[PDB]
Amino acid sequence: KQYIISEELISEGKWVKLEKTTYMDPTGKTRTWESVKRTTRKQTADGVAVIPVLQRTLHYECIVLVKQFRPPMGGYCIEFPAGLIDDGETPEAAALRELEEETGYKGDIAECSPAVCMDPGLSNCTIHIVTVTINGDDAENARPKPKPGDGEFVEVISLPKNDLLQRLDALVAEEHLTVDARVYSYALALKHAN
Amino acid sequence: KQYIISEELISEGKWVKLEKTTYMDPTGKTRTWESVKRTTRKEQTADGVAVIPVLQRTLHYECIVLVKQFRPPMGGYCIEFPAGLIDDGETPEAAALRELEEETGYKGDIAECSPAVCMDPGLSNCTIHIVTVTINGDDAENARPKPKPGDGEFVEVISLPKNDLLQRLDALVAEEHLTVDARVYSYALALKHA
Ligand SMILES: O=c1[nH]cnc2cc(F)ccc12
Ligand SMILES: O=c1[nH]cnc2cc(F)ccc12
Ligand SMILES: [Cl-]
Ligand SMILES: [Mg+2]
Ligand SMILES: [Mg+2]
Ligand SMILES: [Mg+2]
Ligand SMILES: [Mg+2]
Repeated sequence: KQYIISEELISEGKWVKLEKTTYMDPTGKTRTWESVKRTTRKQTADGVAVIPVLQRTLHYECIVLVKQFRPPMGGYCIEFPAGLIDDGETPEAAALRELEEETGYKGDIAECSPAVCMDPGLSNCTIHIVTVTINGDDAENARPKPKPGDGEFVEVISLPKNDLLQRLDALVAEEHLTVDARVYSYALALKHAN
Repeated sequence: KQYIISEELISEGKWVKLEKTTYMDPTGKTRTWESVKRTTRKEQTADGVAVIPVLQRTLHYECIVLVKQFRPPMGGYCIEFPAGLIDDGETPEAAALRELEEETGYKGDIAECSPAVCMDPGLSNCTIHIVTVTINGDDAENARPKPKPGDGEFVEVISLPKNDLLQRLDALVAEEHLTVDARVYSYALALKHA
């Protein structure tokens, strides 16, 4: 019933562009929307986010998260390990690569979402959410070696799965961080499943 | 270590602007970033709210109430938590209850309110409160609920059982061209993982 008529480039950076979108509302009235897109999509999605489940015998299961300075936020954020999918990279392969670069952990794919939208009122940006298990007991995950690309500075924070939401709330109240909306959504559902 | 040095406006729309962010990296070196922000954030603790609406009725499984809308930036229909921007002077809780009634017809009860969480912190400074709300589906107020949609708002209500949310979203993605929101998908994954 609704569809795009035209897109007008407003401003194109190296990484991000601003468009005015003309679309038909369901009444047959023509309307405009200010929209953001990345310049980097070629891919099933722009990015991957990894839900990394660190499994060590006789330990609580942990979710592995990363803490980074985010220039748009002007502060530190707690997030699932994540990055843009390389030209000709599979979402699964991008997930294991990003997980290893950001955490040093070597993981196994459990499941992979279809492309899901990040902020569909603002942007066309999409990701694959890739569930990965990490055998914390294997030699390769003993002293995990993180491989940061140029300009990437990442701290690893592993939090117990069974208490994730209370642990995230404590970090926010203590360390003045911003928790990622997908991390918080996952944490909430772990509590609401009961 | 890291902080913002300057924010240079590149392009300002009515709703969305693009900025050149100069920040200090932790090596002590000056770097830049292309950052998106909204034009609409005054004193609000966040841009917006997203509502996790748990529809509770005697001798029914709990449902998660979702909305389906055309999203110009995506060029298609999206399944999301009910959501909108926080009005100047409005609490996150009032915005959540108001957006839920406007988009679904349901009159909710506040359960929980997150801190401000980041929508896509590599791209934008955009934040929301995630507000958990219960809906007493047994109350006559919530019997034949009519969406009161705003000018240019066209919303379909989709209520899915919490106990089968991920499978029901997967069946919707199979049967038509539609994107699930990353927060809905993250919430549905955690319900499975718990
Ligand atoms: O043009 C828009 N772009 C992004 N977000 C919006 C949010 C609104 F509420 C109205 C218009 C826009
Ligand atoms: O300046 C940037 N803005 C948004 N996203 C990015 C993603 C990159 F991988 C590198 C730079 C940027
Ligand atoms: Cl798992
Ligand atoms: Mg990353
Ligand atoms: Mg990277
Ligand atoms: Mg809305
Ligand atoms: Mg609305």
